[PDB]
Amino acid sequence: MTLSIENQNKLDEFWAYCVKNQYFNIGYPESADFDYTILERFMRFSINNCGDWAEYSNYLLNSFDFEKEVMEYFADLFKIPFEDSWGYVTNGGTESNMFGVYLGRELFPDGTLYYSKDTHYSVAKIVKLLRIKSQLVDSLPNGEIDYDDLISKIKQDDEKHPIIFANIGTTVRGAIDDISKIQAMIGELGIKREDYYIHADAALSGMILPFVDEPQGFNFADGIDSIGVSGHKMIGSPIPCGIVVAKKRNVDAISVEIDYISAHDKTITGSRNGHTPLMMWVAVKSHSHADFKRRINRSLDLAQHAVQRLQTAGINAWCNKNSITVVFPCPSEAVWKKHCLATSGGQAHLITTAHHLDASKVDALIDDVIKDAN
Amino acid sequence: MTLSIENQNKLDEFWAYCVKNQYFNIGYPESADFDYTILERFMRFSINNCGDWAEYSNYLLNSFDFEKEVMEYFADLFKIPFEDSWGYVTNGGTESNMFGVYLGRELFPDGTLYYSKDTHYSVAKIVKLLRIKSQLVDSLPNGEIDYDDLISKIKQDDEKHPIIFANIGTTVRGAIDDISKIQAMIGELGIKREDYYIHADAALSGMILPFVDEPQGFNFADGIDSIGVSGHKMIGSPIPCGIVVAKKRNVDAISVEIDYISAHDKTITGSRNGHTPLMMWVAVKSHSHADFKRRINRSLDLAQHAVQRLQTAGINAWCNKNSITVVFPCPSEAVWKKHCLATSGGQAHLITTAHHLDASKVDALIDDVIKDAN
Repeated sequence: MTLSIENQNKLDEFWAYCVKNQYFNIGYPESADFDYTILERFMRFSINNCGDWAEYSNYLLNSFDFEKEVMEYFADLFKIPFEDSWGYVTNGGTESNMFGVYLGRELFPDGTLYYSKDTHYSVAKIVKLLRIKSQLVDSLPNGEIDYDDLISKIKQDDEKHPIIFANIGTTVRGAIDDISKIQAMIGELGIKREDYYIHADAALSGMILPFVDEPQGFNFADGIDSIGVSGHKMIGSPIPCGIVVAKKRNVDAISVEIDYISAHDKTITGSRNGHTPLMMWVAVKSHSHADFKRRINRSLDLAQHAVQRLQTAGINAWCNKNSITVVFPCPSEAVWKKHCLATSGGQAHLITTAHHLDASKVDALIDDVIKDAN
Repeated sequence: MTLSIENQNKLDEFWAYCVKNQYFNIGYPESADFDYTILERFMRFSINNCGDWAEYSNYLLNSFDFEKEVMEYFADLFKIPFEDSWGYVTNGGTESNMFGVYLGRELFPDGTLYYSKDTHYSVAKIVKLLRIKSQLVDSLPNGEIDYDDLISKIKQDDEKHPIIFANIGTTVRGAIDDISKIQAMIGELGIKREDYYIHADAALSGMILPFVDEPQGFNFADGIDSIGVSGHKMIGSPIPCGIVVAKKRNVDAISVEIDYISAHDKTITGSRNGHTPLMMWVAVKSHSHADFKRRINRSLDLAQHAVQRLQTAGINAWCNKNSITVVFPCPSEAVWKKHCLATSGGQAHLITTAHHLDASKVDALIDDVIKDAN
């Protein structure tokens, strides 16, 4: 057989729909200014990065030496010597975060996982999947974790080994949980650093903060144990993917052997995407530190523009420090559909993703928020 | 920046390595005879199938209506009315199986997961991740679950709600756990069908058995609760992917709400690959039932050829019914490297994947097994 006429039509219509909507995104963190055209040809091959990219595989069609270099870039970016690091290119921020929490769970099998009300909905999936003890913590108006509530809940639960789910760039508000304060305050309770775990969900901001003048704490020199990043968010990718980076010591200290059945490796999947490593590899070797910094200055300037524009009219719009997420009150159903917006907590936002080369699509969105605030 | 000379070299070398090794695979189940060239162009777009494909998403660049049709094909293929089915195109057989066991765990939170010694190593990951009660069961020489040991362990544990991990096509031996016998024998213990769960790991054989004259039990009419399939195995895919199909009743009966944080959907990931649905869609609409049957007759004839060839010399080589996995004793280190072979239990195998248009690469492999058996 070959594709019927009806089914070639369906694909060809979808092409036109994609071409039409290629740059629709104003409301979500996925940046659409990427060109991986030189990699399309590799869709000829059954590539499979099953297993650890640091070990041999008889499945010859793999991109391990590309994955190795991506993990070198991220180890350097996040200030962990490569040889002390462990991680891999995953199927997304969720898998990365799932790995981080799993590692924490295996180090502290009775530790409570603490997470703010502004934590990404994916954490409900991770908590149910992993059968991990969890405790909701309050949020500041900001979207940052209520530090005082966190410490008060830790003391109350008499928790010896807290597992901190640290939001580095909240979905709704672009808040960054202060890990310097969290560690000082837990220290002040007489819990030693070696006796607890901090995982950074940096899905979006993990590829913002390294390119900014005054970064909050987010990396290994700032005391995190593991971090997750979404490849399709700030960098841009046709296919969702993630990076997870953890401490080799932590990954070695855990044992994924069952009665009679081993896993040869510490990965949390089987067969792995070998194309998203190539894609994350061309992204990271075709952009310098200075190029990434320009993209992020443009995204920040544009967020600033959007705040002023809404502030100069009668709208309470605000943006956290080093954020490209601009928050304003939820407008009517007509507006949040027409512009394809994430809405929540009587707030909506827009995100100055790098495919906004100019301020026009943003400006059109604001004007419609103003018209609707009358 | 642009790619340096050193880095364009690396990519271009890898192209030559892929072209060289495109069809290397004799030892693994991934079939490499696929042509998705008409889809390469869609790598222009940030497609993301985040959420359930049956519900609306304001993330416009998604392939939901393609995913819907793939799940229609699989519901029909596996003999479950579409409206009684739930599932999605996943990141692989592992995610699919993880979902199946999760569903079983949420229905029977104290059920033991029973699995044979021939169960795929991925099940150790699923069991540790999911903190599920598990019990190893013995294997027959065949690679089938020791049915008598299973029933004896169930009675002994006084298990009221067993969770059967049914291997439909063992990795090493191509064994198929008989689900007719399992259900009759557990019935004989006075456990009612509604009070336990059976998940089919059909990673390879899930797209063999539907195209064969005398299929073993594997589908919803044969009494399974859920099934997983690897898209990159029998069908063929440049990127690993999976299908999971479950009963809507089972998926509705479970609740992925945490304190304050919901998940809008029952999927076990966040951002989802929207390209592998398109790929599984062209596979399934560009091959008829008769085309898939020819590919599988050719793979079976070729497995039969390989058995005879090794049997006519002094080699104990065998292949289970409806299998394309040919088992023979482990040859020396020189052979299993040179041919990129999975080895285990003093046995190795070869797999008659559909990119073996002729018997030559197979014949070369046998001849080297014979030379080495002297």
